[PDB]
Amino acid sequence: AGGQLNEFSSSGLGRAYSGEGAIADDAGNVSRNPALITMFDRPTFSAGAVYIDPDVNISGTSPSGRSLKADNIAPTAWVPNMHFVAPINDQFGWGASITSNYGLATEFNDTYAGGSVGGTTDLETMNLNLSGAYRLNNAWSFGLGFNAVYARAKIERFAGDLGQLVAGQIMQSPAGQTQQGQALAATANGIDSNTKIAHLNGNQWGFGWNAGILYELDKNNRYALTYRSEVKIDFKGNYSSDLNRAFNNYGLPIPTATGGATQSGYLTLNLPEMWEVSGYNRVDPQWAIHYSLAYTSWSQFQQLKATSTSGDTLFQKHEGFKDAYRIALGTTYYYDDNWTFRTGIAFDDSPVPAQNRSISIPDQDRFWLSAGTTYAFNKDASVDVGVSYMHGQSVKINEGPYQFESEGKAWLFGTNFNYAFHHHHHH
Ligand SMILES: CCCCCCCCOCCOCCOCCOCCO
Ligand SMILES: CCCCCCCCOCCOCCOCCOCCO
Ligand SMILES: CCCCCCCCOCCOCCOCCOCCO
Ligand SMILES: CCCCCCCCOCCOCCOCCOCCO
Ligand SMILES: [Ca+2]
Repeated sequence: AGGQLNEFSSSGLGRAYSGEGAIADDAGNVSRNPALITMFDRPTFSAGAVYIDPDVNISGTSPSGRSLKADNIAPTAWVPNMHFVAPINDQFGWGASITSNYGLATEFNDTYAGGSVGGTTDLETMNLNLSGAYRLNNAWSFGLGFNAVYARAKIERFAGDLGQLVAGQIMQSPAGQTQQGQALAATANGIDSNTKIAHLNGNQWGFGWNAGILYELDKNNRYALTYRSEVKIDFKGNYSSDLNRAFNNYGLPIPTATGGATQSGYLTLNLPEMWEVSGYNRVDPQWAIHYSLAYTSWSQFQQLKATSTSGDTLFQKHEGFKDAYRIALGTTYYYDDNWTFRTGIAFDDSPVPAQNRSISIPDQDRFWLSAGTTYAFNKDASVDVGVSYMHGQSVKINEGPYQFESEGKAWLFGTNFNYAFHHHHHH
């Protein structure tokens, strides 16, 4: 939740990402737990993508009387994944992957009446991971990984109906009868709803590490603990606002006006650390259950704040997230040599306290329902197909001069192809 993504594989999608630190039926899980490397005795490849089709809607009425209805404010997304794992020795192995652990997109029409808190909010990240692992004995394995994260981000906000609202208050006040107030009201009326009042964009790399432990009770039952470090992205990018500079320094609740001029802006984005415990139990030749609890330190994300080369605040939005958990439970039906089926459910606690909710990050507690299948063409190759349905609760949002309600759900569809090489690294 809150911009965190779980879509590292399509088999995982069909499980509702349950017990992902503890299952190693394909190469995708190494990205989640590097210790799982020790479960692979030949070079193994997996690649695919998950298509996310959100349906997130906003409703309400502005004090101007304009509707705050906004349908489908969360664009579709295509999240790819690629994974490779290989033994080095009977005791060591390595793996690498390309995945995305964080990403968000919320995009309103630029004439939206609530544009000052709407507009566009986009974050895309690509996690490049290189991992290694060591098997201590039949029971214990340990893994460590290095992550290089590339992030591209953009925020835009627009005037919306603020100009109309301000003109209305001026004209209803004693100032409405003065030359000064009338001049200000004309200026306020002149601010078109699609006037850009903030633009931030930048691209940057950050770095992190991750680690895992695997405990195998036997070949059919294992448990895992993993940690993914925080990743700090220190963007240096562009900031501008098309409002006249004369708007500045009155304490108005709008971003810094720059008369359309671009200047360098700095913003630090913290991608939060995450812990996860997982279990996998193959209770029968044809059946396994798998389950997990994850804890994400979303308290590490406190605000979006862009500052200038003089250290002044250009744009600032308080977020105040809280640490949050995700719990998931799934089962896998190993039907025959070709067919495997799976299903799962999960609950994702929103890291956003009610008072801190915003329409640009329209988040809510989410429930997952998942189903999937894998067809193995032979001992070396297979395809995974997965589908998930996510449903969140409708919530009230109070932001700036506006009151909104938000509702959200999503469909997710994923396909992966898997290939294992006829190749061993024994000594
Ligand atoms: C004119 C385009 C940019 C807007 C200039 C600054 C706008 C900041 O003011 C906040 C707008 O809020 C509207 C004020 O509503 C009238 C006051 O009474 C309503 C409070 O309940
Ligand atoms: C992409 C390759 C496979 C396509 C999967 C898409 C979903 C279609 O499969 C639905 C489930 O079909 C069940 C198969 O029935 C079991 C096979 O029966 C043979 C046993 O003798
Ligand atoms: C409840 C919604 C919050 C909106 C208003 C809350 C109280 C703020 O009103 C302060 C009044 O200050 C008046 C200044 O208005 C801006 C005029 O400048 C725009 C001229 O272009
Ligand atoms: C290609 C590298 C980056 C991966 C693409 C991600 C682009 C940003 O979009 C993130 C996808 O998430 C969209 C919303 O997620 C579903 C939550 O909304 C549904 C409400 O239940
Ligand atoms: Ca080799």
